[PDB]
Amino acid sequence: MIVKNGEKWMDRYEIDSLIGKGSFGQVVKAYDRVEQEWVAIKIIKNKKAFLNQAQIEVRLLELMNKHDTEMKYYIVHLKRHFMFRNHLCLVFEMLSYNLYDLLRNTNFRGVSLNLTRKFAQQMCTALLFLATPELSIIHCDLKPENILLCNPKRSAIKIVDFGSSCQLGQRIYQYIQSRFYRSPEVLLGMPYDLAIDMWSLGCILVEMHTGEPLFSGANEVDQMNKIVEVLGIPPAHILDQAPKARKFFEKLPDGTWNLKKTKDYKPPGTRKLHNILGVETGGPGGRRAGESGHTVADYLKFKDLILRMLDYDPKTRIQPYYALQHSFFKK
Ligand SMILES: Cc1nc(OCc2ccsc2)c2c(-c3ccnc(N)c3)c[nH]c2n1
Ligand SMILES: [Cl-]
Repeated sequence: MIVKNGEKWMDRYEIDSLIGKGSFGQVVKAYDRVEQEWVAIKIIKNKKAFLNQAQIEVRLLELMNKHDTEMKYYIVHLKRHFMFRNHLCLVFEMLSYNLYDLLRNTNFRGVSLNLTRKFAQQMCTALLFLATPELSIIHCDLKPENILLCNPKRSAIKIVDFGSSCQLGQRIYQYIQSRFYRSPEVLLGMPYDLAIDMWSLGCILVEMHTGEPLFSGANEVDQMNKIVEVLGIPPAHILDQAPKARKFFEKLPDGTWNLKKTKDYKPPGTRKLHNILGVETGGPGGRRAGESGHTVADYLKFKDLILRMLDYDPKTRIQPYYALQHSFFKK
């Protein structure tokens, strides 16, 4: 769809410029003459598939809107929606650039442990809000690109894009999440719950501090191999229940599991998170050596929280309320 700059919609919105494009369609900056403010309009393609996920996005955002609590404000605000020229249009507040752009701006050397902590605390609070029983929303696509600064000067963030989201027990797709941030339970073809967002969050926080993705698989096999390098072979009780366990692993005479090997990865559980983070070696690539708020003690707390977020078992993986009580967040 051609949207010219200066185009006026419905005597209300003046289109200014393109913010960006997705598989869903496009996001434009526009002036709202009624509220007298700038907004972001997400313009959904005139195709059944994209209309259908945007309709789910509108339903889930309107559901959140009716829960007035202290914890709903880490989610982008949907102001309203309308149908225009057979495109579903979602009107949001304007936010700023995304956390991937923040990383690119550091030349992928990563932000400080102190700024990582502020992001972690806001995202844990968002996930606690989505876990509200009457919401039980799984985001399903958390990644740096889907987390926006509220203001280019400041460290407030909001989660965007509920285009892949579902409520608990309303699963549609088996293949979900962006590969780098995809949970073991999704890789293993298992029924998934809100814990897949916490897995993504653990991956995101390590990446925000080191500048690089924790697990950058080129495909699902490579993804599971990179996770295993750091965390070891997933537990037997999980692999025993996993429809796609034999995509990656093999059950052994005595019902233990091992990697299926391909042509020539560090051996299982030997690419240690403590070395990735540089806990005892001045942080990622030693670049934090002697900066304040980057002591071994601060690093150990961060590492402890991440390993609770990257529990293989979605039953025992840390949950948002308990993540917020972790020592990493204690003054
Ligand atoms: C500046 C800005 N950008 C945004 O999205 C950037 C983007 C994303 C994909 S393509 C370009 C947004 C959004 C936004 C974008 C996409 N989905 C939702 N639910 C909200 C709201 N407010 C914004 N302000
Ligand atoms: Cl997805």
